[PDB]
Amino acid sequence: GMDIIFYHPTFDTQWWIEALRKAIPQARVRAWKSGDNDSADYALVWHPPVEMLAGRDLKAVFALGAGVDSILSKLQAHPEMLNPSVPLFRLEDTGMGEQMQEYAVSQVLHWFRRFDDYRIQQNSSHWQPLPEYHREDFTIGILGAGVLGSKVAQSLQTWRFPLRCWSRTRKSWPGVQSFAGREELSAFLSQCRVLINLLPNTPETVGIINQQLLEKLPDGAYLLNLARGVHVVEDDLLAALDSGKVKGAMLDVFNREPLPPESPLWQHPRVTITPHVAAITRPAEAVEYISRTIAQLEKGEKVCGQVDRARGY
Amino acid sequence: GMDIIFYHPTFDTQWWIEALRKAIPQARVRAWKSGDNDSADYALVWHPPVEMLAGRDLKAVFALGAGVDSILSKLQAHPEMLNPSVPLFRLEDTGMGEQMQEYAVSQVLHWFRRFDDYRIQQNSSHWQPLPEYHREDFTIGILGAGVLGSKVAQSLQTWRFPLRCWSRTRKSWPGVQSFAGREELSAFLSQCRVLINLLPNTPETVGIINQQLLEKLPDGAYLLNLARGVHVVEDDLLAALDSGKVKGAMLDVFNREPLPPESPLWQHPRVTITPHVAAITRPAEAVEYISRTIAQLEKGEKVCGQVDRARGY
Ligand SMILES: NC(=O)c1ccc[n+]([C@@H]2O[C@H](COP(=O)([O-])OP(=O)(O)OC[C@H]3O[C@@H](n4cnc5c(N)ncnc54)[C@H](OP(=O)(O)O)[C@@H]3O)[C@@H](O)[C@H]2O)c1
Ligand SMILES: NC(=O)c1ccc[n+]([C@@H]2O[C@H](COP(=O)([O-])OP(=O)(O)OC[C@H]3O[C@@H](n4cnc5c(N)ncnc54)[C@H](OP(=O)(O)O)[C@@H]3O)[C@@H](O)[C@H]2O)c1
Repeated sequence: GMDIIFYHPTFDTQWWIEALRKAIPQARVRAWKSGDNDSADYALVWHPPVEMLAGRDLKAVFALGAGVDSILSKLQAHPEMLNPSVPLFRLEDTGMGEQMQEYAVSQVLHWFRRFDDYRIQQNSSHWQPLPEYHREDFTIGILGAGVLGSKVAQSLQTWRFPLRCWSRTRKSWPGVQSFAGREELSAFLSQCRVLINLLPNTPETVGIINQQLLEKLPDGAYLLNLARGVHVVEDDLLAALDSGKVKGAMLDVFNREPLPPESPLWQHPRVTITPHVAAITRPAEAVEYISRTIAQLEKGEKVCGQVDRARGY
Repeated sequence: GMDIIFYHPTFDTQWWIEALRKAIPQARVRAWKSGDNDSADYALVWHPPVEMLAGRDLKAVFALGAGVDSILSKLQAHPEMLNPSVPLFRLEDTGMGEQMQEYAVSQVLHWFRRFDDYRIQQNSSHWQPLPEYHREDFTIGILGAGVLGSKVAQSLQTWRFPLRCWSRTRKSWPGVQSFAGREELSAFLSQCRVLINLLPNTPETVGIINQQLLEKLPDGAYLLNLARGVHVVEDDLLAALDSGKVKGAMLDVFNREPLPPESPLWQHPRVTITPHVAAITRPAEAVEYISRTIAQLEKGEKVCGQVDRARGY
C-alpha cells in the first residue's frame, strides 16, 4: 500500500492517474491541488508548486522529464521545497534514447549527403552533382556522454563515422575517443565536423557554446543542439553562421521557449528549428519506468536514474 | 596475360587505366579510341560506341554502373553490337548498397519525424509541437527486392519500421512481407506509407508509378524514387501531390536528365530533387569488384552479377 500524488501543468492528469493505478494496483493515486496536505509516499511532478513538496518526508520524487534544471533551479530559490532526505529521480531513457538516435542519424546523414546544398540548388532549378564527402573528414563529437549521448554515439558508429565524446569522467566505449574536463575541451573540439550537444543545464555548462568554442571547430562545421537552449549564445552562433564557420545548425531548444518571433534564428538560411520535440516524454513508458523504479526501491535493489543535487544533474 | 579495353565518356580514363594495371598486374590495359580493332579479352564500358564491341568475341563486358538499361536498349537497336556468346556484368553493390541505405534512412526518418511540417512552420516563424507519428502507421514498401532493395530493407528494419517488398519471385527475409508479381501489386501498395523505388528499367516496369498505382497508396504517402526516372509518370505524381494523396516526394532520377528547367517538379513545394547522386560509382571499388570477378571467371567459380539479357536485367 502507498499514496502517490501527481502534478503536471499540461499533461492529461486523469489518464496518468488511471495508468498508474493499473501499473501499481496497491497504490492510491491522486491529482494534487492547492490545499492538499494529506500524506503521500511518492510524488510525480513537473514544475511543481513549492507548496506541493515543502515539508514532505517523501520516499521519492520523480521528475517527469530527462532534464531537471527546472526543479533544481526552483530548489535553489526555495530551499524549503524538498527536504534533503528525499531522493530525486528523472526519466532515464524511457524511449528518449531511440528518439535522439532518430533525430541525430537523420540529420547527420542529411548534412553528410549535402542535402542542404542540393536544396539551395533546387531553389534555382539548377542541376549539379556535387563531390562526395568522406567519413574521415566527418568526425562527430558528442558534448555530453550520458544516457542519451551514449545512445546517439552507438547509432552513429553503425554508419562508420569517426566519433569522440566529452564528459567530466573518462568513458570506455570502443572506437569512441573519450575527452574529459575543460582542460581537454579544446582538443576535443579541434576535429568535430559535427558537434552534437547532449549536456544537462548546470551552472558549469551555461553558455558553453559561445564564440570561443565555435572558433575552435573545423571550418564548415555543423551544430545539433538537442539539450538546452542556455548552452548556446545565440548571437555568437549567428555570427559563426554569417561568417561561414558553421555551415548549418539544427536547434531543438532555446534560451526562451517558444522562441520569440523577433529572433533572427527563425528566418536565417542555414538554421533548422524544431520546437523542443527531439525526444518527448511518452506517458506509458514513463509509467513503466516509475513503477519499476518504485519496486526496486522497495526491494533494496540498486537504482540508476537518481539526481545528485550537489553535482547538479 | 590479358588485354582490357576501357571506355567511359566522362570519367578520368588515365586514372582507371593505372588502377586496373595495379589491380591486375598481368593485364595490358588501354583506352579505346575509334579505329582500334586490336585484340581484347575484357571490355569495361559506359555508353560504348557500337564499333567498340561489334564483332568482338570478348570473354566478358563489364558495364560501369548498377543499371544496364542504356546498354540493353542500345543492343536492341544494334543487335550486332554484342555477340550472344559474350557475358555481360554490371556493378553489384560496390559501395552503392551503403549509399542507398544512407539516403533512404535519412529521408524516411526526416518524414517520420515531420521535419517537412516543422520547416513549413519555421517559414512563418510559428512554434508548434506536432503529434508523433507511430511505426505501426508507417509501413515501408520497397519496390524491387534486389541487391540494393535488400540493403535498404535491412537498414530500415534496424529502426523497427514494418516492411514489405515487391519483386518477381518470392523472398525469404524474416520480418519483411514478400509480395510477388503484378497479381500481388495492389495488395502490396495498400499499406505502403512510404514507397521506395529500386526497380531496374525494363519494358515490364516502365511507367509503373502512375495514376492507378498512386491511388492505391494510403493517404499522406511518401515517394522515394531512387531507381530510374522512366518508372514515374511525372504528371501523375504532380496530380497526386496537388491533391494531397502524396505528402512528399524525393526524387533522384528523371525521364530526362538533367531535369529540364521547365519541369514543375523543381519548384513544387513538396518535392525534393537530387541530381542522380543517390549511389554513385566509386572508381576504386569498381576496380576491386571487376578484378575479383575476372579472377573468379578464370578459376571457374560462380559469379553473381551477370545480366540476363532475355529477362532484361
Ligand atoms: N527534447 C529534448 O530536446 C530533450 C529530451 C531529453 C533530454 N534532453 C536534454 O538532454 C540532457 C542529457 O540527458 P541524459 O539523460 O543523457 O543526461 P545524463 O545521462 O545525466 O548525461 C549527462 C552527461 O553530461 C556530462 N556533463 C555534465 N556536466 C558536465 C561538465 N561540467 N563537463 C563535461 N560534461 C558534463 C556528464 O558527464 P559524466 O558522464 O562524466 O557524468 C554526462 O556524460 C538532459 O539533461 C536534457 O537537458 C533534451
Ligand atoms: N544513383 C542512382 O539513383 C542509382 C544507383 C544505382 C542503381 N540504381 C538503380 O537501382 C536499380 C536496382 O539495382 P539492384 O542492383 O538492386 O538491381 P537487382 O539486384 O537486379 O534488383 C532488381 C530487383 O527488381 C525486381 N524486378 C525486376 N523486374 C521486375 C518486375 N517486372 N516485377 C517485379 N519486380 C521486378 C527483381 O525481382 P527478382 O528479385 O524477382 O529478380 C529484383 O528484386 C538499377 O537497375 C538502377 O536502375 C540507381
